[PDB]
Amino acid sequence: VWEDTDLGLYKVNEYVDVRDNIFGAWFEAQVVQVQKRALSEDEPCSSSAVKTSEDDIMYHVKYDDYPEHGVDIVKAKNVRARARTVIPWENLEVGQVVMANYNVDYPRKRGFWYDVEICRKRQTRTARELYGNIRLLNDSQLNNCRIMFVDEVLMIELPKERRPLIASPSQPPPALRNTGKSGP
Repeated sequence: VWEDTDLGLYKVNEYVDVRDNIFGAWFEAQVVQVQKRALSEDEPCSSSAVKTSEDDIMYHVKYDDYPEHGVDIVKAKNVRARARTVIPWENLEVGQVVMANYNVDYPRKRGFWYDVEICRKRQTRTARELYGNIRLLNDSQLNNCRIMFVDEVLMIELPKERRPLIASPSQPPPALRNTGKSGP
């Protein structure tokens, strides 16, 4: 399809979280170079250009465990902007998609961050329960499950806004999660 918008969903030198393929686990990354779907070389156009869907934009990203492998290109559906703004109980709204630390693999250690749709909120002076639809790896969705804690929860930022969340000049974010798998 013909399109004028050269700008992708995320900007260059942005901190972004990329989701995995075989388990679906969110590993954090840093994009150095963004490549949007081919844009028209001027054909029946005048004004008004729109963002492109999440299939055809490649982000050259460096994985937290794989900076030695340089960068790898990822389709826009496999990446979402790294959570900076954490939305607490005070600004909590039903339907917002957030990530939370869930250790399904070994409940002793920090597992992986998975995305979850916030379904319910119960905040009283005596009890604070937060419920959401947890996406399981075995192709299952556990609706109204107990959300771990707000400091394990980060609010996943929107792509359609065309995010300009840039890392400091010559300084990518050193701060990370605890993510990985190592056998005794």
